Amino acid sequence: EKPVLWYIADPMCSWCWGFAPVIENIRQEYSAFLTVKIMPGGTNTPLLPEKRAQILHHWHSVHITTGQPFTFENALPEGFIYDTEPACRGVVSVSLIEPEKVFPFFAAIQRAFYVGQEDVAQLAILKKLAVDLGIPESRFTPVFQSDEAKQRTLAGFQRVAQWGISGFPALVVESGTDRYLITTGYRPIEALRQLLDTWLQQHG
Repeated sequence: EKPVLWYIADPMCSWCWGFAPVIENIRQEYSAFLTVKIMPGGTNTPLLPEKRAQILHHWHSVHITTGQPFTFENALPEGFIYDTEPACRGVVSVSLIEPEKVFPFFAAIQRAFYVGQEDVAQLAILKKLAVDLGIPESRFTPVFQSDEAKQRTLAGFQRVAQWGISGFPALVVESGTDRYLITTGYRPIEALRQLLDTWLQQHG
């Protein structure tokens, strides 16, 4: 039984998009030794101007630090509601349908949002992304709408809170009864190689 490396992230977190190439490399390099899984971790009021400016500063920081693309022209128009729950639930849904497609689906949402400017809070948008990855709408939509996907998603958020996670993206190794915090924020691949390497050396 391999230890599990939990990627604790939200598709509408900009530093998570900055970190997408890093977690891709980690998955590519460590998947013989760690099972890498996503634990996604809600609103209905318009985004306020001050808050929008903070978010856009984060996007600029991510872009210049990591090179990950953003479409800044007409970004986050007024009236936009920053509801992160449905996209998290879409990811949970794909985990129940085809676990191998979880990381590609998460990335597809991030690109559709940051570059495509698509409202990834909407089912119409999410089901299209699942179709692009070979998941039929007839499998995705019932799962997305189910109480099960809703409750699993919320249970994920609650577990993230219970684990005391204060920054995102975060990485946690869970081995048997034990959990180990690896990182709680974006860091370069070199730093995370060190951290993972030491964890595996000390644990095993």
